[PDB]
Amino acid sequence: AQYEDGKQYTTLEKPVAGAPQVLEFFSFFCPHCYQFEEVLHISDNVKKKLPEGVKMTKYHVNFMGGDLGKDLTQAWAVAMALGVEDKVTVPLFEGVQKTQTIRSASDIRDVFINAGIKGEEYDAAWNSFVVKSLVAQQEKAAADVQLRGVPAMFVNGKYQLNPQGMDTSNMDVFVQQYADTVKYLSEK
Repeated sequence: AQYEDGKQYTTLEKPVAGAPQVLEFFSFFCPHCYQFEEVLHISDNVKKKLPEGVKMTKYHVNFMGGDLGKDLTQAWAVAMALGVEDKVTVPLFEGVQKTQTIRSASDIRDVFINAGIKGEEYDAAWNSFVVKSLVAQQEKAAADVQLRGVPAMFVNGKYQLNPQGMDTSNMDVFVQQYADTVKYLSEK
């Protein structure tokens, strides 16, 4: 076939019931994730090729960056609760990997403040039980697929994108192949 299990994707031996339609996992410590966001804009290009009403979910993971990794998963939960993902994603990536100005939870907070989220509003969210459940959700979903690597994308809790098996001489061709694969898996 043109799309083969084990080539542009792999199949989970243990499919995940009730999983989000399109589920992406990343870490702000993850170098290919930085590329996926800043240079390739994967999420957005998948969205553009997805059908009628497909929700896209993106979660942060704990297994990179020790104590700051966990802070970042809580911060992403805040970002999700407040709906400010598109305002903090880039400065968090650059703060962790480019300028290396993020070294504590307080530095993460500074990113939100400078993006215009208010102190009170950040601190209340940070401490809210709604953000706690949201952190739980991120951990659960990663745990449901035994995730030991990022970036990762899962479709309908049954298929996992395999970018290693796609062409990388051309960045744009890579992204389109990636997105076309998500759409193929979507209609599977």
